[PDB]
Amino acid sequence: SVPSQKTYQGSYGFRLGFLHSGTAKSVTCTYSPALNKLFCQLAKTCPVQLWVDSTPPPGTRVRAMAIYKQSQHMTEVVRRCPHHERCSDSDGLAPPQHLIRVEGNLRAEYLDDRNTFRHSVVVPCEPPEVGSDCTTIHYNYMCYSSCMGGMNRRPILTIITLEDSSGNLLGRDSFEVRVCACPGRDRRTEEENLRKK
Ligand SMILES: CCN(CC)C1CCN(Cc2cc(C#CCO)cc(I)c2O)CC1
Ligand SMILES: [Zn+2]
Repeated sequence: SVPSQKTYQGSYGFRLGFLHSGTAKSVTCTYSPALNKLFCQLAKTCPVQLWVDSTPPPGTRVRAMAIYKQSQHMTEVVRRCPHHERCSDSDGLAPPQHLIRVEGNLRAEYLDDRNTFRHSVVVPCEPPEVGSDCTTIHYNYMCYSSCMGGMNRRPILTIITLEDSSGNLLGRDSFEVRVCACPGRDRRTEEENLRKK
């Protein structure tokens, strides 16, 4: 079973947004619009914006899940490697096996799907802070793309779904992720490769 990755704005005009963080060697998280790909360091804060055209109902939630991008792997559950799942870096809420965490939200819930065994983290959808136009969720990715016995150099996608209180689909967006030591350099490289290709 592979979760859908079809972009779907839905009734509320749901879509993601990303900051413009640049590609300096020191940058810890940076998004490439050309590649639709986020590059980030291990366990560092990744701001992801939520934008809507109209207010979803109270009880709406926002779920994040990782899948493998490549066809021959998409069927395999994305999880932390055998080292990182045992390094006791728990925040008290996230299971140690989960790749994706939400940082600094006490209402975050972590799901191990009883049928697909896939992991996800879900939070309530909330309106922007006074003065802002969108809401920001802070994600952490808790393994490197290169982790042996884990992602093992396989590219992943994060799928973000807007859900009603029952879990029914209201909206969907997605982006590729590379968790790496030097996001700035890697983004610059992959953008250059694309331009040549
Ligand atoms: C520019 C003026 N229009 C856009 C055309 C509105 C701006 C105000 N927002 C309110 C709003 C509510 C929720 C929520 C919730 C749970 O009930 C989540 C988000 I992100 C959010 O932006 C709605 C859109
Ligand atoms: Zn790992």
